[PDB]
Amino acid sequence: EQESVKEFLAKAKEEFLKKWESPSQNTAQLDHFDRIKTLGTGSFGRVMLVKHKETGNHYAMKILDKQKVVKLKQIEHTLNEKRILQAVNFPFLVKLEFSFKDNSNLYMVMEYVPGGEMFSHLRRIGRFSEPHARFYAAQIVLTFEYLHSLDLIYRDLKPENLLIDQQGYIQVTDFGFAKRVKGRTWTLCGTPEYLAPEIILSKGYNKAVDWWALGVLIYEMAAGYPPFFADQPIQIYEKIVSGKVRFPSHFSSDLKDLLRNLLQVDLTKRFGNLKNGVNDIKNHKWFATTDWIAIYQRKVEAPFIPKFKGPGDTSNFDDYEEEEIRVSINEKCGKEFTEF
Ligand SMILES: NC(=O)c1cccnc1
Repeated sequence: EQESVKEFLAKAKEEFLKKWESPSQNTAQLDHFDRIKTLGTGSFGRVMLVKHKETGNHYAMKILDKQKVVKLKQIEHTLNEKRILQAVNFPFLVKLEFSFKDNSNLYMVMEYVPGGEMFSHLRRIGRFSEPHARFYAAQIVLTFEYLHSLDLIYRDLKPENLLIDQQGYIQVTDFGFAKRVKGRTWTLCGTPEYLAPEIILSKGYNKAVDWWALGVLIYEMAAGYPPFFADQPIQIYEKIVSGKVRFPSHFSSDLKDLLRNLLQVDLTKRFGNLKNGVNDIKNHKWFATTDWIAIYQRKVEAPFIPKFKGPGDTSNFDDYEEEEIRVSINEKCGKEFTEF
């Protein structure tokens, strides 16, 4: 590739490794913030809108319950998530501003992106036009080029993890399954509709699983539904491994061709995992109109800007029962989370 790209990625890796080897720790505390609203909830954690009491800045605070993390066998994953987030720097990755822990919980305080999740916008408008899908896809391609060059696999690409910012660009969040991997890794993780065949079949897999997931995402953005859909996970998995996908007639020929090469069941033949790497994707005819540098520099006018009233507006997120952030009088799971 152009020496310009090589030197860019070399500097990117240098800067990542310095932070990776000496991670930041304990850079704020809970009582520096006011709680505003619950933005999302899961089996071992939540994301909250908070406001810093001295600066007035809004942030999204991800709170993980240490005991539930242990019970659900997510210790290494949560340590991965924070160590990676504090070390990365790319225009389409959410920014970690602070992290800390207390007797009960782990906390990651990130920039608040008021525009909401791509999932909501996609379901609201039905499907994205190919130019609109391509604008988002280009950002993911560049983000994976960045991550993979750092030996990072992302492992959770799906519309809910892609926030739309004030300029209409993507911010990838939720690094809960991201991992630094040289070669192969083995954990069953991800979301059913987005899993590559080699994950389903319990193989040692590599960064090619992210390129498979990009194929799923592009299909879902352009069609309005994912390519492998069913009521039970096992039925989804049967479709994924089958090597068969049906395309809507409205898809362009170029889109179908790209998707056949991303949704390639044989990982040794899948775009993004060949000798030419990401350039097989970047040079594909479906991306012929994409100015890769302009996308990186955020100089392309976005397909749409989310509607929101200001940095504290929560209208693009939905409503959840507001539960306590309780902190035990006794330290829980201290040993397991020493490095956090
Ligand atoms: N960084 C995040 O996870 C996030 C989530 C929701 C809104 N803004 C930011």
